[PDB]
Amino acid sequence: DVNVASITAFKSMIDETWDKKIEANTCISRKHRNIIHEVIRDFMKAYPKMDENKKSPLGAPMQWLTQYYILKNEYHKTMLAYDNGSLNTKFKTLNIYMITNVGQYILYIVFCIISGKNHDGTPYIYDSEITSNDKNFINERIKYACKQILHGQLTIALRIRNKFMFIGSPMYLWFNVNGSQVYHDIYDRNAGFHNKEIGRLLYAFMYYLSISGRFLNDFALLKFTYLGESWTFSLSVPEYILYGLGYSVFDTIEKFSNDAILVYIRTNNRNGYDYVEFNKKGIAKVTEDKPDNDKRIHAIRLINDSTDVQHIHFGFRNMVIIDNECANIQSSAENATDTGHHQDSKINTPIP
Repeated sequence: DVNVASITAFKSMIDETWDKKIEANTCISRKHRNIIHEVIRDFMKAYPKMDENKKSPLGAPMQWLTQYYILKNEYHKTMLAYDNGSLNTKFKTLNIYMITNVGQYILYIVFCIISGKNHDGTPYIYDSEITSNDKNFINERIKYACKQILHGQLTIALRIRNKFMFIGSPMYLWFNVNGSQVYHDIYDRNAGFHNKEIGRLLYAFMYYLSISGRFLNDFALLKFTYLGESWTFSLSVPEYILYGLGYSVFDTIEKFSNDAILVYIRTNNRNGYDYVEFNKKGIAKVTEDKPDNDKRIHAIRLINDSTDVQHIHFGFRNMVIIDNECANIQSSAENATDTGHHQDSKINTPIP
């Protein structure tokens, strides 16, 4: 299953943005984020499982991490061959240190991910490591890969002095990864990344994952699954988390309580957002049409009464959804606001 639509859309995005200089507030638009999100998800879907004769006994998702699988992934092959190979040729000119333009940033980060390559050129996992039963060894390699996607983007942000460019590390790259360790490994060692005008969506993504681990066990209130990769939540779930991890509100969503959730799915005609509400335990299935890339949203406001006041702002309207006006994107409790609801319509391990 090769979704060529996302390939075509990706190529056109790169054409539009190739020569667009990254400035202080520059961010990736809703449309472009949604294209990026589709590309990573469509890459995964094209070769979604390991082969029985070349399988990790740990259950590490080597189909998305190794050349053995990626080189036979038909989405990867079609993407790298598209338009006479033009995107692959562009990609090979790039590295972290020279990137200055939006389309260079997007192409480099994305093509590294869907090629299974670290920024230093090494594969995330070597083919000879696929079958390893050494959990600590494999865990360390995946943690490195996950961190370097984010660290490389922070290095770019600090050099250019940019606030809002952001592509996440997809969920499969968090195999046994401790989000508090990722956060502290990076932030404890570079004071420049703390500047409030630098790397704010990267910060928001990592900060949330530093306080809310992937598997919350009995504290989990929600669970998402895509192609066997699951994640749990007990707070509101900002769009920067769902976009960053590669999850969709059209994925398998399970509720473990009867708290209300508001699942935001699309922009409307009133400078607002449309959402579906769910309350009961079990599967929460959005049956509305999938919006186009220009309009699609992925965000959840969780409503309960035991959420700590220090965490309530993750569900605030203008933080839980990424503003399409780059300069006004919210990224922490200092700037999160919960105003504007009259424009919206109802359609119907770290532990917090």
